[PDB]
Amino acid sequence: QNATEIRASVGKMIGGIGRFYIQMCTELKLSDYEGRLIQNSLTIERMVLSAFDERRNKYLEEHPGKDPKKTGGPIYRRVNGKWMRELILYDKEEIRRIWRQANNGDDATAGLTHMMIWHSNLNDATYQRTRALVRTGMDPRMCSLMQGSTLPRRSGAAGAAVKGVGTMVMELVRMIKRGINDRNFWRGENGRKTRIAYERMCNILKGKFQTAAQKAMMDQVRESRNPGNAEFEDLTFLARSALILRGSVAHKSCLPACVYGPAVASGYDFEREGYSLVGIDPFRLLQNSQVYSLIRPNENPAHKSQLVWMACHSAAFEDLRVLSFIKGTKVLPRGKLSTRGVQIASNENMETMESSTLELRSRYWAIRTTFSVQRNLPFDRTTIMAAFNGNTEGRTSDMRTEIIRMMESARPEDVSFQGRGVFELSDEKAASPIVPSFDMSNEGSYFFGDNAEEYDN
Ligand SMILES: CC1(C)COC[C@@H](COc2ccc(-c3cc(C(N)=O)c(=O)[nH]c3C(F)(F)F)cc2)O1
Repeated sequence: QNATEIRASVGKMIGGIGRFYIQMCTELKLSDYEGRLIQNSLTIERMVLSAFDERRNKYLEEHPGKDPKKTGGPIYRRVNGKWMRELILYDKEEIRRIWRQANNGDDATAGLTHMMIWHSNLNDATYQRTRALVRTGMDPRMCSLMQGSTLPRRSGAAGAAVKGVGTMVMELVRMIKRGINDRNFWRGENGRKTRIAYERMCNILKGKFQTAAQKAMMDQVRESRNPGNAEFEDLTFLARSALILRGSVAHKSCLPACVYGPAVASGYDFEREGYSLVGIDPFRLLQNSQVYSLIRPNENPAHKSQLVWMACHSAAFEDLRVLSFIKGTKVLPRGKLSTRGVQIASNENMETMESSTLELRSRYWAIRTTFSVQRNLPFDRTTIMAAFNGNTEGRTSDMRTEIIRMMESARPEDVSFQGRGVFELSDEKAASPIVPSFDMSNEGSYFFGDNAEEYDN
């Protein structure tokens, strides 16, 4: 009745990204293979984010030097059965024109934030944030709550939804620490700018807490005259609790522009048909898509396929035992994958590069959430140790005790799988659910035994 209009307005955003991609592939003379190459997709997506960014670190993060009226990056072409790389400079003004023209005159800011969230999801599936966490005095075992930690510095409410409790705590703790070392960080006009940002992040984090006590604790943090060690400890205590008492963090399955493009190219009317990020739409679209990736001489194609599959599905922070059943193949922790990131650095030799057909399909599909068969997944060892770390006698409170009690009663109950079950892709209505069978021999976390590169660029 109303949800019909939300699907159409979402489909219109998807449609405009695809119209944009086709126009860029055409402008760049990219072949069908080249346009489906995910490295080409990333550069094109970064160029449009860059054109509207105006060096504000709102849509993307970049390094200053070069012409501010131009923008660009690597475009990969196939010449004589071999891969080559060129750095192109495209006028920012013309990129904006092509974007708005593809979005039938609209600025379509939502289209940009959807590409930005796809970039954040790829980084959450690729890079480790352990050193970043230890640099802020946080426990490196908070890794499972770092949703959207690579989002641009001044990204708005668009990124707020996809940020984790650990990301919110990291950003809030970084502010509290700056003011502890330097009390002048809260004085003057810069202080006024920062206090407004402090209170907004506190309310954004508070919104993710699903209990009265967790939220009431965030009230004390937001309304503290001069944030310090007391607020640092309350924030890390709350991050420890969010390991047992799960917050409400949105995981949006945003796909690359090289997926939406061919769908619009072959006549899909996303505005008319509608599009929902939740449910079968991303799954069904990934079954009717073909994406290529540049592969390094030492990489396993199945492992590069899993990294991109997990990034498309905003699933780096999901239980691998669940992911494995839905995908119909074992999803390995990052430490067990023989692959690096999708992006190719300029110091890399292109003569060694090859290409691979990414296997982005799934056996089943599922929705992100009368009588159920109680199917539980034990909490990961590292998350139990991290959650029950801090001392009860250290800093006392009434809200602290109630959260401790809530954690102590949730722990034996373990992690309950939510939903009717998984569904066949042919079952588009979701009427025949399948009984999920989980393997407890495999670990639950994607970050267990993690050997990934640290995010820096
Ligand atoms: C902690 C517990 C055990 C609690 O019970 C639920 C369970 C996770 O269950 C899921 C997780 C993810 C999806 C999912 C959904 C979408 C979507 N668009 O709806 C997608 O694109 N990709 C996926 C993905 F598999 F790939 F991750 C569906 C169901 O975790």
